[PDB]
Amino acid sequence: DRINTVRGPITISEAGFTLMHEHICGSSAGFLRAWPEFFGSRDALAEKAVRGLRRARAAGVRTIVDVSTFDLGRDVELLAEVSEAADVHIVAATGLWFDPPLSMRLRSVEELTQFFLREIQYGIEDTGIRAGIIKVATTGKATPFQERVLRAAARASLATGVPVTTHTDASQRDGEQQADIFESEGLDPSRVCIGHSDDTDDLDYLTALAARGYLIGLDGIPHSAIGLEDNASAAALLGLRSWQTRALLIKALIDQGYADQILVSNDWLFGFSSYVTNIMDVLDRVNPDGMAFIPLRVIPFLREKGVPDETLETIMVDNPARFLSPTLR
Amino acid sequence: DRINTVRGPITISEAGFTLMHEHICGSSAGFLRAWPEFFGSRDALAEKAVRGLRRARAAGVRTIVDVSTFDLGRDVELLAEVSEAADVHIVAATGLWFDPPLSMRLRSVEELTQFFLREIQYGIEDTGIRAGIIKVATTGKATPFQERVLRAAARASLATGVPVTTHTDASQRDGEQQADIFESEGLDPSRVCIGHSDDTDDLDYLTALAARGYLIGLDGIPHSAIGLEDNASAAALLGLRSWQTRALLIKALIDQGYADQILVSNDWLFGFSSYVTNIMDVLDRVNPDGMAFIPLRVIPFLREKGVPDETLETIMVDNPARFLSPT
Ligand SMILES: [Zn+2]
Ligand SMILES: [Zn+2]
Ligand SMILES: [Zn+2]
Ligand SMILES: [Zn+2]
Repeated sequence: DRINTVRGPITISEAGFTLMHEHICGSSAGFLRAWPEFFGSRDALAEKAVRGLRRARAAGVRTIVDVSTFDLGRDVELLAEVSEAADVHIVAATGLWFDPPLSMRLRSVEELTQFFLREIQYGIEDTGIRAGIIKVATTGKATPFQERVLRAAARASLATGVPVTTHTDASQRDGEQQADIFESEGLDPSRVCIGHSDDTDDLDYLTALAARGYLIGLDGIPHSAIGLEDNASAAALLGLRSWQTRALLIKALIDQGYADQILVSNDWLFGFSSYVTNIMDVLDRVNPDGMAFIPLRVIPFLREKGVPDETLETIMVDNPARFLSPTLR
Repeated sequence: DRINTVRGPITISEAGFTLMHEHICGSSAGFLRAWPEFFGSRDALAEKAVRGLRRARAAGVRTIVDVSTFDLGRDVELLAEVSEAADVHIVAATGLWFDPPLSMRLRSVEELTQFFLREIQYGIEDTGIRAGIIKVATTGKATPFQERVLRAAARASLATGVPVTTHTDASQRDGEQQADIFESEGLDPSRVCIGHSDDTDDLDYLTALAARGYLIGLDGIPHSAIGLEDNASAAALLGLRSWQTRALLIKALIDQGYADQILVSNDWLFGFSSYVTNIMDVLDRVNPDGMAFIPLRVIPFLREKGVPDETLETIMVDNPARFLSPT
């Protein structure tokens, strides 16, 4: 009944209002240390993150889960610095996203399990900071390597009780294959969040996953390139569905009886080197509220659409607490 | 005038016997810091490196050029530590190899140039250690991104006088395209070494590059899977040609008049996370001399084949001094 944060162990009740899928910075391993001027400076990136998290805190956020892996250039010392300055708890992730270097892509299930367990049980790098979640990814049918990662992540979660959260291409229904592999491994679905599930309108796909016991990550609510259809890179990243369309899936899953199984987030960030240059000007145009978009815009939207307060609090406070608390079931 | 090393500037004459294409550790960016246990420990990797460099130093080596880039997991603090304990100069590299992550792959020629220039003119990470060479790579026909890396490398070289050195798939004569792209940016061939050129017996290919003024990197002389050909991953890394066969290309380019354009090395390492697990067990059986292989085995072999000591001196001392001097 402790959750590891970048500033150490917290009790479950200190987590409070939680954003389960976010990033301080979306980058690549070693990149922030090797070319900090890409973001202006390391301090400029940190200050920008602190401004954004302080705003999110003022709107009610107390914890974000940063699901940046090794290969997304997770820098836990940055995360501790930003956490302390903004007085927002940050949970760090182990696992791998879909840009693993050779030194990872050539590893066995056993080797990957050791690496994830290291980051949970011992610490990340030389920092003593322990991960509180495992992040994995597919983009369509799993590559052989991605299957090995799913299996290593299941093994790490069985050994530690730490949960797994996933990147999907929701248009390819990637959750069904991820689910199959987790269930062959023996991982309980209540320890798994199928992410980017708000990228699709296929409610049959989502209820069938929630029927099997999975948590459903509706985690990119503000992602929309509506108004910027002529920006190809921005439309490929954000899609042409509205924030309201995404948000209404939250209502839709409540209405199907699965309020218990929803996790809601922004999937935002304060820098993004692992995409096209200047993407942050597009993102900050699209959603100037940043990580404060869920509490400032989506919570009131869901209320005016009929969702009880009590339900929003189970989704933003109780679901995340239940999910993050280390347990096998 | 001055060459940058991981322990600061040295004068040209301090370089001495120089291995122009080596590695302390072949890895991936951030990997040694995130999982040092893959190598046993950071201490165990440093111990083995210090032992191998001291082995090389005893055989006459004074300087190595570690052509590990960002994406090969170059750790210049490790390089500094082993350089100092072994009393061997290490020149560090900028550039990109063929495992760039997205944060590099999506960058323009102009962005890449700024990055390379940072590592040459300011420093690597927060260390103040500056690169003395630019490493680039193709594996066959250049991808669009690798063409951008070659162009950024040429611009960084023209701005600083620092030389460029390449990875090739020699069986696809990559040096030909590399040379065209460099010349299109105005880079002089005398600032370029076309590497892994000993990976095939293709002297038409090598002499024509050398006739255009390129330096030819015969840099994998001890690489051979002969005797362990049934190990598929060893054979794919090391090839099925003997070290003597590779070394005879050195004699061949000398015989053709190109002694002034040859650079010889081992392309060795002491750890290797960017290949299959336990590869070091194979490598240490194939070439236990490590980075001492050139001075202990190749030099005497070439002497016995009639190459003069003065030609061996120009190749191992003079050619690297001229190549590394910023121009
Ligand atoms: Zn994702
Ligand atoms: Zn994300
Ligand atoms: Zn190479
Ligand atoms: Zn090499």
